[PDB]
Amino acid sequence: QWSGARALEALLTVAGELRGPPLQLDTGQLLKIAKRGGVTAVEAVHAWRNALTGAPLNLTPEQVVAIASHDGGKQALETVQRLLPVLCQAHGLTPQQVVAIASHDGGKQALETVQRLLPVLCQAHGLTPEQVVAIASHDGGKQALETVQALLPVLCQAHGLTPEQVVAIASNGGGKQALETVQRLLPVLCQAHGLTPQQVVAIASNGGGKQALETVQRLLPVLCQAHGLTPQQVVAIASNGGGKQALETVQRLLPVLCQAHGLTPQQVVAIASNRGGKQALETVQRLLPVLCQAHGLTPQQVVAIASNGGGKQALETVQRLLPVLCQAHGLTPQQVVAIASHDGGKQALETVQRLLPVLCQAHGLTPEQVVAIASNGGGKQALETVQRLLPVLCQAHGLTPEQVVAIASHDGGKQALETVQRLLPVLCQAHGLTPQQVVAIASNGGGRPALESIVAQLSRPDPALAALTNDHLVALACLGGRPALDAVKKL
DNA sequence: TGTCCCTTTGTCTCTCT
DNA sequence: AGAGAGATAAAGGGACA
Ligand SMILES: [Mg+2]
Repeated sequence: QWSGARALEALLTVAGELRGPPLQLDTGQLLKIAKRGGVTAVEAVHAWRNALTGAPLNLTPEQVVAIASHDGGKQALETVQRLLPVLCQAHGLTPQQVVAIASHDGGKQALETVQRLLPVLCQAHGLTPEQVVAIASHDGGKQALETVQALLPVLCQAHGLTPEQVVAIASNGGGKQALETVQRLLPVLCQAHGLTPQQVVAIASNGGGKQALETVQRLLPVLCQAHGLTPQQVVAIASNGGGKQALETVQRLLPVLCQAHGLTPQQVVAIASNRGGKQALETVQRLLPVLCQAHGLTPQQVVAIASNGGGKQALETVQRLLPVLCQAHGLTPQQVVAIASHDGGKQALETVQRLLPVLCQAHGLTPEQVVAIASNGGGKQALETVQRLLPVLCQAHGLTPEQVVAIASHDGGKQALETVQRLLPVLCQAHGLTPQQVVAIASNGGGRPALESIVAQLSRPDPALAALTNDHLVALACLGGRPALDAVKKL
């Protein structure tokens, strides 16, 4: 017979007993745990399902799932029940912070290292506990913490990095490798190539890590001589999303794209410069002539779809759904291009196809409103929240559908809608803001933390804002959100 | 196999002018 | 607002006992 047959059975046997109390996990949850944490993780959840739910820890099932769904999830669960009260009472961490640290592969290692190193990192090195939590909250957190402890002096002193930059480099997966590589390659990339320490930090952080830095070192000349790129444009490729893979693939595909399709290097860099750039470039070389045939899409439209994180997925989804959305939903190609030209375009596209008729018929929105909501990053999230929350926001809070669509139509619209739902009563009833003022604050990117900042100030007034009226705070929040408020706090 | 650590890619949210 | 930066997740490889 088959090996895993015994294992899979034990899996299902215990998995079915977890749909009961006190956890009640759905199929999705149960699979996710099975997939990343394994059988033993599923058993551990079961075996420790009462100790984690109730007194003292009182963790949500969602939080138990978060901790369980990684390699060694069994170990993280055991370690959490042991160290969560230690870390909260002895180091002043929130339980949310502890879960954050535990919710990665090798979670046990990270928790124990935090317990062992947070004192010395704050006292001897002057890091905040927040910074320590951030370093610890990725796979290999233990390694990143040990490496920060060890190289913070030499990085700040012999290499001129601020502690902030060091923390920023460290707070990624492979943090250890990024730090060690930055130590070695900073002088090389600085003195030999005219990059600033800042630019090096950017290559090292955000995923690029060691591979991006070594690939910038290796390939920067081959790119700025023959291919005639600026260092600026090389840094941009390696920086965000990037990195190594995008850089290697820009060498391969820069001519093929220009020569045969007539894209500028400018356009190529923009496609290159996201997470999965390599994938994006490739799908473009492959798919562009297919999208622009039969008087179809324009090059510039193909370039714009491609130039966001997951561009490959948006491209393939566009190629696949362009017909059905135009034919059976009445959308113009231009609209479809707008929906797709943001991070997660694939998701927004699929969610528009799925929910446009529902939001139109059941909720009385226009197709234009649905497109506008979809045409932002996280478009799927905003669309699903509008569907869920429109009736309550309108019926229970007095908002117009127009107002709800306005809150929804920015990056993080989901967060903004959920927060207006939470805080509208206390802002208006308890502090006398008008609904329109609330809607205004919330109708920007970052509407959620703008709203929270406002509530903080009116419920636990910082003296440093008291010279401003509600109306002035409101104007400030609309103008530049939380950052503006916090910047005022400093004055 | 279970665990730890690293890399790539995709998605979502917020910032900075 | 449009571009950059930061957060978080998902999934696979290497390594080791
Ligand atoms: Mg982008």
